[PDB]
Amino acid sequence: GHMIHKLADVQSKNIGSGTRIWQFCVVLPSAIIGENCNICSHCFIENDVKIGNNVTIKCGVQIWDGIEIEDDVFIGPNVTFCNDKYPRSKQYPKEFSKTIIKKGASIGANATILPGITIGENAMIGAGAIVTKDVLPHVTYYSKI
Amino acid sequence: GHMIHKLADVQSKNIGSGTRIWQFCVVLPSAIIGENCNICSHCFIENDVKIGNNVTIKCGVQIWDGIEIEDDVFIGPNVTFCNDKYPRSKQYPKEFSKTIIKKGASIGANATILPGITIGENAMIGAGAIVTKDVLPHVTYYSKI
Amino acid sequence: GHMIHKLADVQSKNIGSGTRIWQFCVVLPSAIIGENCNICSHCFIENDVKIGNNVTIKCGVQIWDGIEIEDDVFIGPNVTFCNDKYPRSKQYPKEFSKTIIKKGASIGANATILPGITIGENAMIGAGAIVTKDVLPHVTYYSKI
Ligand SMILES: CC(C)(COP(=O)(O)OP(=O)(O)OC[C@H]1O[C@@H](n2cnc3c(N)ncnc32)[C@H](O)[C@@H]1OP(=O)(O)O)[C@@H](O)C(=O)NCCC(=O)NCCSO
Ligand SMILES: CC(C)(COP(=O)(O)OP(=O)(O)OC[C@H]1O[C@@H](n2cnc3c(N)ncnc32)[C@H](O)[C@@H]1OP(=O)(O)O)[C@@H](O)C(=O)NCCC(=O)NCCSO
Ligand SMILES: CC(C)(COP(=O)(O)OP(=O)(O)OC[C@H]1O[C@@H](n2cnc3c(N)ncnc32)[C@H](O)[C@@H]1OP(=O)(O)O)[C@@H](O)C(=O)NCCC(=O)NCCSO
Ligand SMILES: Cc1cn([C@H]2C[C@H](O)[C@@H](COP(=O)(O)OP(=O)(O)O[C@H]3O[C@H](C)[C@H](O)[C@H](N)[C@H]3O)O2)c(=O)[nH]c1=O
Ligand SMILES: Cc1cn([C@H]2C[C@H](O)[C@@H](COP(=O)(O)OP(=O)(O)O[C@H]3O[C@H](C)[C@H](O)[C@H](N)[C@H]3O)O2)c(=O)[nH]c1=O
Ligand SMILES: Cc1cn([C@H]2C[C@H](O)[C@@H](COP(=O)(O)OP(=O)(O)O[C@H]3O[C@H](C)[C@H](O)[C@H](N)[C@H]3O)O2)c(=O)[nH]c1=O
Ligand code: NA
Repeated sequence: GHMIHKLADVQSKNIGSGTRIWQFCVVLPSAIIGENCNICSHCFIENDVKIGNNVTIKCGVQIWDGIEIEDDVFIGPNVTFCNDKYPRSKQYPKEFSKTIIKKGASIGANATILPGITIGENAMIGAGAIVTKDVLPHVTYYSKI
Repeated sequence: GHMIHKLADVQSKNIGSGTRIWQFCVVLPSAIIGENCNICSHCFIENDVKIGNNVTIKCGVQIWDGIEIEDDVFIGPNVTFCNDKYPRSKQYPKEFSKTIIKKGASIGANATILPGITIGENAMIGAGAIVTKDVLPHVTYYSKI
Repeated sequence: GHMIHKLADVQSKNIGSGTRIWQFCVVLPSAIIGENCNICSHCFIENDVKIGNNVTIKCGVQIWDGIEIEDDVFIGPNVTFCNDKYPRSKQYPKEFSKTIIKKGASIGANATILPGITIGENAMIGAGAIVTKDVLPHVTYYSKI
């Protein structure tokens, strides 16, 4: 079985064994979440979303339509994703931009991931980074101060 | 009518037709929100706040006292606003700094807007930007990496 | 007495007189919170956490195991902290990195604080800053654009 906190609103049945979903999360019906994930408090997970096994999503993260997270990924707290490069209110894209975070990658706290991005296997994104270009597998990327 | 999610705490009656306010939002009594807005999950909206029509506020945003959002504005997820330039705990300003986000402007995901800022009509703020100065109408501004 | 909002999940008994904890907060059992604090909506506070007196934590902040906040500190909205410098999903550190935010310091909105950091007494961290090194007492630090 999986653990859905009574204070979460989880509408998806597609949740793997061992997964924990914590307080004040929203998970919409078509989301797919694998086994042994930890979806920490205050997250939002939309419909066209696939999350693999052993994924950690720390607090305050939103996973939009068009985003896939592979197995063993770590997403730091308050990490932000995008599916629309030129957002204008009520101007809905015909197709959302896709992001994929590949197996074992880690995204540091409060990073910002632009739309259409691939982050390669086992990459490490520094805390607070702005990722405007793909990050190669196993690369450590951060936004220099 | 408007749609207030049962899992929101909306204390304002000043909400326009067609507006949606989603799970785990807090809206304090004096907030004014126009028609056909979408206030996504996990937002906080204070009292001295005016939000126009057709405004999109993505998840995880707080709109403080002193902030006005005009019509047709898009605010990306985890965008942060300020009303106090030199904050010190329990040192309450006599007057909060005012921010105005003008008609049709868009603010990218996880941007940070300093206090006292004007963002001009139809401007575009890049994801993750720090906005320390006014942005002119129709300008695209981002914080270079 | 202290004020715990009915829409918060506060599991700690260690909360000082005059403290307010707002909607959609999570506070785990071992957290220590002093007197006259304001823990604004949408915060998460873990177990190995000490927060002093007269502390303001604005919305959307998480205080992890290993973090101490001294008296009279201001933490801006969506400020992010870290306790793991090289995070990998399911690779639990033997010991979390410690952060201390010293008396009277202020952290601007949407700043990112790396693990192992000391922010000195009465320092001021600019909105959106990435703090990768200790900040001396009374220093104003921001990430230049
Ligand atoms: C990116 C990194 C892995 C790099 O660590 P590192 O490779 O040991 O680098 P380092 O020796 O500390 O720093 C090298 C330089 O890069 C800078 N730097 C490191 N991380 C940075 C970041 N996130 N943003 C900007 N600059 C950074 C340092 O200031 C240092 O600069 P100088 O050489 O000018 O002194 C780490 O700093 C980091 O950001 N970790 C993520 C932490 C996190 O977000 N954890 C999740 C939340 S807690 O689970
Ligand atoms: C700012 C922008 C509109 C610019 O798009 P663009 O004008 O097509 O620029 P571009 O050709 O991709 O990039 C030009 C340069 O600016 C850099 N850049 C673009 N956006 C940036 C940003 N947000 N921060 C820092 N640098 C950025 C690029 O890296 C590129 O650098 P080089 O010239 O060195 O390669 C877009 O990148 C962006 O930030 N969009 C907002 C996305 C968002 O937040 N959506 C809301 C959430 S999903 O609804
Ligand atoms: C850091 C600061 C205290 C500095 O204020 P200041 O010392 O009056 O500086 P200033 O005169 O406005 O700016 C000096 C320069 O630093 C830049 N700057 C100021 N704050 C900055 C920031 N946060 N990030 C990047 N650059 C910044 C300005 O753009 C200006 O650049 P130029 O000299 O190139 O014009 C303030 O800008 C700030 O960030 N305050 C925190 C606001 C906040 O987060 N409040 C909490 C939420 S509301 O309670
Ligand atoms: C009990 C409880 C836990 N949680 C979430 C947030 C907690 O940090 C987390 C604890 O689960 P866990 O020990 O499996 O931790 P993880 O989420 O796996 O993260 C820790 O380990 C990582 C490797 C990194 O080091 C990270 N910085 C740590 O926080 O679960 C809630 O959101 N609400 C809760 O009520
Ligand atoms: C069903 C539901 C929706 N919502 C919010 C978050 C959802 O992303 C949003 C869906 O409403 P909508 O289709 O009107 O979307 P908008 O909020 O208008 O945003 C989309 O369109 C923009 C133009 C940009 O492209 C943006 N990146 C998109 O997400 O409503 C909740 O917060 N809780 C919910 O339970
Ligand atoms: C009524 C209510 C308040 N709150 C929180 C968020 C509100 O901004 C805050 C109001 O309490 P307060 O007046 O003691 O304000 P503080 O949290 O102390 O912050 C203000 O004063 C600072 C010095 C800075 O200038 C800051 N930018 C201001 O917001 O309490 C909730 O989260 N939910 C609520 O329902
Ligand atoms: Na943020």
